[PDB]
Amino acid sequence: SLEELKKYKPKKTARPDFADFWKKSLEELRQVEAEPTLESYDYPVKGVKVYRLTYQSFGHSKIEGFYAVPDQTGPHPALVRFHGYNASYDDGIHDIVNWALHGYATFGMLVRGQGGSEDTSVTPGGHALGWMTKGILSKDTYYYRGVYLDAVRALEVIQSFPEVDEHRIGVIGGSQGGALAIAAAALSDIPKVVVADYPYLSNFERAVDVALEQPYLEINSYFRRNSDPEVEEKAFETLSYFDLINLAGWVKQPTLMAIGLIDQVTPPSTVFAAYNHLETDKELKVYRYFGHEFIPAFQTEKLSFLQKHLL
Amino acid sequence: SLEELKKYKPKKTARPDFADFWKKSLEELRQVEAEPTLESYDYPVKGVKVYRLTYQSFGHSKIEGFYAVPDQTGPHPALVRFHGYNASYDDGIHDIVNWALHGYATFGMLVRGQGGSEDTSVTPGGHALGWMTKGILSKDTYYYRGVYLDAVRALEVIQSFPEVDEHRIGVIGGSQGGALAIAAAALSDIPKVVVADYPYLSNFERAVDVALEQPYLEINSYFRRNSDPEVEEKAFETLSYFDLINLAGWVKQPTLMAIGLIDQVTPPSTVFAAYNHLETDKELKVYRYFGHEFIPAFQTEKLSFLQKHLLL
Amino acid sequence: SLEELKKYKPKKTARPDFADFWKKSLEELRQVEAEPTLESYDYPVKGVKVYRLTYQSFGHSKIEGFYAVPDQTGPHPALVRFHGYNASYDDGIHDIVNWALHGYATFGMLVRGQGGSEDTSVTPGGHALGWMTKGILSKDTYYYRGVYLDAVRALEVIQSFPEVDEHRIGVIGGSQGGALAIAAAALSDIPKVVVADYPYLSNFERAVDVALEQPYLEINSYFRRNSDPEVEEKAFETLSYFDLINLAGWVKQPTLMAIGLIDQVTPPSTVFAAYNHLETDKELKVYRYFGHEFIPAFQTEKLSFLQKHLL
Amino acid sequence: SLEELKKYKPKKTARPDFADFWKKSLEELRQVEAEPTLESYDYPVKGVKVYRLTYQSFGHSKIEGFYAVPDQTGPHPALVRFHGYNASYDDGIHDIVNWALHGYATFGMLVRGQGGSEDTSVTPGGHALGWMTKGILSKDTYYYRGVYLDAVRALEVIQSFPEVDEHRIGVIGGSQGGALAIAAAALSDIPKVVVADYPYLSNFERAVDVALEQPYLEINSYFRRNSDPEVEEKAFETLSYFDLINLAGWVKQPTLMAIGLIDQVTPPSTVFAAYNHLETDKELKVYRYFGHEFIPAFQTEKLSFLQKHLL
Amino acid sequence: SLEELKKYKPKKTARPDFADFWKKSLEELRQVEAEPTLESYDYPVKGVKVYRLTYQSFGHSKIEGFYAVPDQTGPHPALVRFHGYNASYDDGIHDIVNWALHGYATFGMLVRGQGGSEDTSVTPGGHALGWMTKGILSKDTYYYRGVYLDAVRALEVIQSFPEVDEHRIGVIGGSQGGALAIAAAALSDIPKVVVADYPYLSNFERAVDVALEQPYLEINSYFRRNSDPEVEEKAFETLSYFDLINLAGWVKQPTLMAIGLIDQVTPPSTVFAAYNHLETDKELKVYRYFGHEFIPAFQTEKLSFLQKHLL
Amino acid sequence: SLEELKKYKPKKTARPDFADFWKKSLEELRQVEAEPTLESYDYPVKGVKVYRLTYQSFGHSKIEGFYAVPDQTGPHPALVRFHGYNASYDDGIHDIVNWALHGYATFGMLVRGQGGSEDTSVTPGGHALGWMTKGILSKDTYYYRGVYLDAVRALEVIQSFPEVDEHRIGVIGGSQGGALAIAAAALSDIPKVVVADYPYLSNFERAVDVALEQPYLEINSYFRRNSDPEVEEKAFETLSYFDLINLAGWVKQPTLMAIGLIDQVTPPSTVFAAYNHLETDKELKVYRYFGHEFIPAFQTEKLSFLQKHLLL
Repeated sequence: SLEELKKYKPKKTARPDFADFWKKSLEELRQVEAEPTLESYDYPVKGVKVYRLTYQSFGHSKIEGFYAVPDQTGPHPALVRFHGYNASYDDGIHDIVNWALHGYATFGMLVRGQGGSEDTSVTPGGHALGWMTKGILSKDTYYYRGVYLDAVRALEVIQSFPEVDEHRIGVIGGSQGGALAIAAAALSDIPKVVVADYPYLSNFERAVDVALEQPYLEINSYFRRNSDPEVEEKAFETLSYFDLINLAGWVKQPTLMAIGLIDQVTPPSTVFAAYNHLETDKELKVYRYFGHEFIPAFQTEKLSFLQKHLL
Repeated sequence: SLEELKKYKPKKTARPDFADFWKKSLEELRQVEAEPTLESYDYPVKGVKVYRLTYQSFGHSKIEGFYAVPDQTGPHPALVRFHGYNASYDDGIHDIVNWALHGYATFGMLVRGQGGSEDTSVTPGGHALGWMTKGILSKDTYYYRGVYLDAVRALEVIQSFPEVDEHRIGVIGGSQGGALAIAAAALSDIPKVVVADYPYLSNFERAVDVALEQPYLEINSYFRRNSDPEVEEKAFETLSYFDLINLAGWVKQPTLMAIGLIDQVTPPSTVFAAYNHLETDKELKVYRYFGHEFIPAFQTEKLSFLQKHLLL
Repeated sequence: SLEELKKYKPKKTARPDFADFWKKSLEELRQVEAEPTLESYDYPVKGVKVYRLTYQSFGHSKIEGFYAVPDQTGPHPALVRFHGYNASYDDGIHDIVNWALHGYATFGMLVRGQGGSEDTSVTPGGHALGWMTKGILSKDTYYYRGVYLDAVRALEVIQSFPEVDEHRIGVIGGSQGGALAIAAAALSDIPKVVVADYPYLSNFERAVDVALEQPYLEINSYFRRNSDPEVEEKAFETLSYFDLINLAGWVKQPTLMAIGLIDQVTPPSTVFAAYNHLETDKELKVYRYFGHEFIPAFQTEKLSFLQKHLL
Repeated sequence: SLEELKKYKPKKTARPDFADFWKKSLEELRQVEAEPTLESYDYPVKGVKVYRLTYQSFGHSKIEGFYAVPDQTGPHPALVRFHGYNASYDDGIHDIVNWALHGYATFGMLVRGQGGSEDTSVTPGGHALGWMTKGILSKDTYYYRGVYLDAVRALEVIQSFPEVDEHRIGVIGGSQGGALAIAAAALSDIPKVVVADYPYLSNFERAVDVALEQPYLEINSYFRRNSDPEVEEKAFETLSYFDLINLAGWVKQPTLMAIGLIDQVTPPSTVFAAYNHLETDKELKVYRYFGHEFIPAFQTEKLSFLQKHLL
Repeated sequence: SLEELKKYKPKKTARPDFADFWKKSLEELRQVEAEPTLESYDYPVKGVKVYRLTYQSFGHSKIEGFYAVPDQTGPHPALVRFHGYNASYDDGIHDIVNWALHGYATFGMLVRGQGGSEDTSVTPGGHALGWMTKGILSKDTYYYRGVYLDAVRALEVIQSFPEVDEHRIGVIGGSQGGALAIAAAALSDIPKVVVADYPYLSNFERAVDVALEQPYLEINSYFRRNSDPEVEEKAFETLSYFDLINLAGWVKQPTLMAIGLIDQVTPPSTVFAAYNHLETDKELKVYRYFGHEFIPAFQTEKLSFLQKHLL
Repeated sequence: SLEELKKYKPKKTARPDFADFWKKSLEELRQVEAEPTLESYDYPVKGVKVYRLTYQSFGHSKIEGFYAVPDQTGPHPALVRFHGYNASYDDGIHDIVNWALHGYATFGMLVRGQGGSEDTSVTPGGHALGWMTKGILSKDTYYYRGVYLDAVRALEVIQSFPEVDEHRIGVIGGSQGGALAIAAAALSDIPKVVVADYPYLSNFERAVDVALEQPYLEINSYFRRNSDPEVEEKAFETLSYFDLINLAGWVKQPTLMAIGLIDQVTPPSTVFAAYNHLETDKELKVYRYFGHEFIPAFQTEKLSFLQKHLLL
């Protein structure tokens, strides 16, 4: 039942050069000067100053997002917030401001291409409607390579802000956001804490047999349009470099996760898989009656978690 | 009412610099050497030789697709076939081969990003899931700018083939394919004939109000994510440069169209709009009981049309 | 079509005893002591104290909800927030706390029988699944009679709080919440300002013909079960006593509204009807591409509106 | 599948005070004077007289329903018919008349609050849309407490009629009706026979995990709105007092049941559970190709059963 | 809109040989000997005898159906009941008995091919899934030709029964049944009265444009498979011979009809068309909130209608 | 589940008189004179002549379909193509012509009542909407009896054509077509090869429990209307005479099959069952990401298969 799920630890797909690909990709990122930029932005709020933050990342694409700071003498604890797949509305400015009102200097990084950042990477060949399969035929060209690296830089940028306490930076997000939170934490020692609501991009090879809704199906859709058995092999190969089950091993920050047992977008199994590959101070909140949706009960859970580690 | 539809002809949205934009765009295309590449490809068919065709286009992107030729001494009539939005399966090789079996040296151009070509253009900023709104904030960066230009070059490349009779080249496609067929014909004098099934990318400002299905709704979806009123204005502005109702005026080739009266993807009105802006030897086949789908009746219609004009 | 909607103003359905019914109801409510009850409640937030607020209302029903106050020297501006139909999750505590973080001592009243309050009123006879048609055969027994009165008292309770500035109280809500916001403002002079998102319970006689989704259809559903032509007559009769188009006339507070042109739950026409019956400093924000859902662009709209009038 | 269903008999959930609760409840019912009322009702039929029957029950609620009697000298066998959840159309008068035409003095009790009767019980707090979770936080306040008691009284009233043969009274119903039929038989010795189609309100703790359709889902829906873990425990606690698997033990009348193997409203397992807890002259008609719908085959089955035992 | 519907009366499509076709068809029917067959059948009811009735009709096909007679010295009024399209379950026996219990010697004719009679007519060529388009390319071969004639014979057979009062025979049915009821009445003087619930087979040329649900869509479906435009014309040509709007002119019996304004199977317009083409003593009961379904209110309506005219 | 599926081989349901029934049925077919008729038909294609073929079959019913022949000196390899359940649009003329363009003299038999042949068989009693349950109460009256026999005759007719090489006739089809292909091959030695995509009419007793889509459900639907337990008994009895799992044993021809693992119309299990009852040179192509739809990958598979065996 859910007993078999608590025990599920798929086999990892990481390839021999897993660490070298990421070490090499971090070295390309280091190659690009951040050139951070700040610009005050007016919003109807009291006790919080809002800014437009800009910096340069992998491939020289310009990343953007709103940066809200508690209107009070710092230094402050900080949060880098990551939005969901194709679910960024008005740059999620309202959520960002609210986080700042909670006492966190928080930056909502917009995911290149979807949110309002720039994706500089060429599109090698055809792919299914969406971002999931863009550059899927090579880990060098894969969409999430750039985005993952953008997350790391996000942390590098804010960490340098005088108002930010570099030792009290948290990384949070839901679905796609949760995956970026984990990936970032796995690739960077900057974040002190991790909060992922039902994380995405996890256990691709199973998520494909079990998901009943977009956008894990984009992969299936891609394979329907490209039947080449070699294509499928290469695709799953490049996907393993970004799969949470392979990155979870590198996370040593205390991390809190959530999952709804009727979630059809991000199937419970895929989330448990990720969780069971974490070997760090961790916890998984399980909600029997919720799917891929805002879970009230968990909200208050992560507020405590964050307060107890960052405030 | 078929009556109301038959008389529907919306005011053009073409901006004052419409012609200049395309002249400048064509000049950027001319800037890139095609340097075409051919490579024999094995396929279980007799009487037809299949190839992988490659060439360079706008932004120096490698454009590809299968090229099937009747295995008989030419020169042959030629077809450049354009596939539907997100509807290219295995490069539509089977359809291409079949066209060749009909006596046409035919090339199925893969649309950069979706089919199997290479889209070299940067992604300026955010956009809705899909290609519809990529680079939507400027006609210079818009997704279909590159693709339109790829279509023109496709014609330029195959037209230079010794086995191809440059005087007997047709351009065909359905939905997105039909739009590319028309656009290509509008921007190039190479094609002698045009065949468009329920054409896409037409009458954007109405499509967004009548479409009950994807993906004219990616535009709507894009506006939901970007509420700025200035964004909507700019978006529709850049869209007018690619809208069939503005390009139809340039088509002088004999062109045949189809439309199903229950089509919810590519609404009848948007297709009539395009048709009513054509000022050329034209015809619109109307099918009361069909939607956005293969229309058997029209298939035989376009076979005759093509045979009469290209197999003359 | 926006043009037809802009000019749409249906004839009022208010019966001749409309005013008397409400005077006599507001009077039965005066009959009940409020007997408020405050109780601190722990919540992972800084700068805000959270309470459980209790009070007695019409019928001797005990109404409840969370009350969050800015943890800073009063007095503060106040908001009474009303939740949507069957859409109260965990008493919407997270939203309430967030409002307090914005500088508003805000109370989220739970709708009797729906959200967490007590509905003391008998159920006269059969009715369709839901609250819409409960006690529908008489304006004395109708479900929303009690709830409307609960809203008025809500204002009466918080207004008496020493930390609350009685002359800076706002009333807000979406859908059902928006209707309660308007109704409350119409029946009470306490609220200084009104914000309603796609308001509900408006223009019943048309809603039943244009609604393609629940719950306006509960009325239709009720008539299918009770074919008696008299029943329909009586039903629409009692409904007119609660219809926004009949109450809008009494609203003298500056009020801000929103409506999405593809809203199928709360049809644009029904909302315009309400708006066009307001005779006060008013504004209607129209969103072409939105339905019955959170509208980001409007959230910032009401923040300004509230800030300029209450802060 | 059928094999495992036949042998499915979940452990009872009846709490230690199960019997006391019902003894006390029956005592409260006895406290209220029946004072039943009859009123002739014209209906286009021959060989039958139709009446409107009224009486008082738990909480002082006036329960009603059409009462049709064979227009022939008595005494007659009698049936107390119970309608389905939210499925009472025009008081199901046509079905009632038809039963009378079959030779049964039959009364169609309308379920208080939904069918066409009065529910006098207060609504303690919030609950999910529907009746399922009304007063769910206490067995004293739970919705079906009153309704169950109404069923018992129904039998007490029609049993006192001179035209009714008290020794030949049957209790029948489908879904919700079937549950009331069984519950009534379990709480009263009046009924000689029981016939229930795919009975409802059975094996709650499993129903909530297998139901793919309303309304066993109102419970799930209720928990989504009230995440408190205590709430769920209390809810299932109060539900056990009304669960058929706990009441079936008291049924000593010959009883006939039906179940369709593709029923998604009232899952086969939940019905088998009830059946396997009956310890009397029981029979279970199983229909492989039917769901939650009128089963023609079973219709003729129960006609024989009733004719055999009552005519 | 009820306004527009009330006045809707499309031009007849009857071809010039309309009358001749039916005269010739009736002649062919007369050519076949009824050789009726009655066989007692056991059913759990009292006061009613049930039989299996058999007779021969057009094309030498054996038509069947249950025949229930009031177990009391006749002669009795009689009803020939026609079932819905693909909606005959167990020969619809339970309803035939219930009609007998109302004092009517009633026969439920099973429609050939669907119900349980025998369709002897060859299938000329391809057609869409269903009966709608079987033999559609010629009025001689069309499916409903045989069925219509079966209905006429049904009346001829039962009328000859000694227990049946030939002067008091009614014809009733819903949807397909209603169409057969009307058609039968139009082609035979035997029936004294007609009751059709939302009749089918009417205004084919519009039905195909307004129907949002089966089975009028079978025609559309047939044209998708056979694009030949001459084919659509021949089809509509043969259909006119069976269209109610063309037969309604021959009905001189008092007839009662019903229609639900949200009916999507049998669109209101098509039903109004039929009723506006009736020049007999007619009446149309209109139900705003009902679709293609059992309408309680109308049930009692037709009971009175039948009782007044037949009892 | 591929491992469980690969080993799935349900016990045959063939009744003791299985062989006799088919021997007797074939005898009745032989009783009817072919009397085949040919009629040139116009179609916009070069290198192919199209005809409308007519002949008489079981019950003296007229069976028909288009017959396309490569416009050249034969003899040619031949294909009998069978269409899907209720899925014959315009007699599938375009597909037939395309097959001819591939070098095959191919005949698309229209299934009686569906595509365009005549079903002379009486309808014994009631049945569920559709053809599935027509005459279901007896194997003598069952719908597919006639159709199966029509398939055999189809082979007998085309085989007699001078332009057809009787030694190189293939039988192909998808879903219902695949079942007819297999059935035909099982009842006739004429066909040299068999290609069936997601075959239908297979493992009825399980299909009715796993099918989430029409039309295996017509059977379920039929039982809902006829609750008599003796009806279900008789129904499954008559169905066993036409179930592929019982016929597969007779197929000697090399046969190629396909199945998509997410097929809900024709469940994988039912198809594996059929495949595992084949005792011949066989192969099953399995596609993980496809359902009951055109599978581009398998298309090219069967082209090779057919080319190797028929075009040598």
